Amino acid sequence: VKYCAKPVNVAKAAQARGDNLKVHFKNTYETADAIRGMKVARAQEFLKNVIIKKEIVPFRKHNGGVGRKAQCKGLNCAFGRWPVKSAQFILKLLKNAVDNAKAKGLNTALLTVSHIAVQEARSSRRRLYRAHGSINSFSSSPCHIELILTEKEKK
RNA sequence: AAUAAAAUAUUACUUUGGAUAGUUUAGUUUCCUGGGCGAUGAAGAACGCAAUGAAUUGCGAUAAGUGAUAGGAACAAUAAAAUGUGAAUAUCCAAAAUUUGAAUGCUUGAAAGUAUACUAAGGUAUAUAUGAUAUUCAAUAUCCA
Repeated sequence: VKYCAKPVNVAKAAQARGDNLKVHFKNTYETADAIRGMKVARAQEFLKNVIIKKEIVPFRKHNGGVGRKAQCKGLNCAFGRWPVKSAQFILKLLKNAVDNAKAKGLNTALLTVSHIAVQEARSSRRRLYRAHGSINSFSSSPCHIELILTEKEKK
């Protein structure tokens, strides 16, 4: 699976990617939307607070039946949740990209999460035995995640 | 009156999907030659056999192969051994061909078995109907001493 975009300067960027990750797309799509654009150090702090339910992930698009929370004030979204599994998966990719940046020799304190995209992946099927002799589909929703860190500079 | 979070629209890239294009060791039809099975056990079924095999292919206790005749230097995923004193490969040939199956000594269900005779174990023959010949008989059935 290729990357959605290429960095402007390959010498000052780092990349990490995960394919067919066993994590819900709709949860990880909203989590990756929250950390887009902030600094790597800030993003790691934000993702860690989400795990222990101290900062919200606003479910802006997929908000059907999602309950309201007190931390969703100011985000123009009345709904949010604390996806632990999806936050953990991104935390492992953010760490992996950072080690790639360090090998390149970049300055970790200057890196930001410039590009982060989530794509749908192939589903896996399972049986759900319903009434009157029926069987349904019990399908997973995996996803691919791509992460690109670039240094922030004045323009 | 204001927001663009959601929503909507266009393009580029990526993704799920497998359309489209290119292609064919596969099919369909017609035509030519034959139309060559079996008690000398067929077609079919079952089991087994490779140095590493489950299927498939080939084969039958001589097992992915034996002899003979052609054939001329390979096979390979990995080792071995053999090999111009003959490796692969080919066959209307020779030997060999497990349990069954018309199945045919008797039985057979998913049944393991078992009788007699001939030459302990092994191997042969013994089902039903039927033609010819040989031999042994039955019936005063017709004569007949």
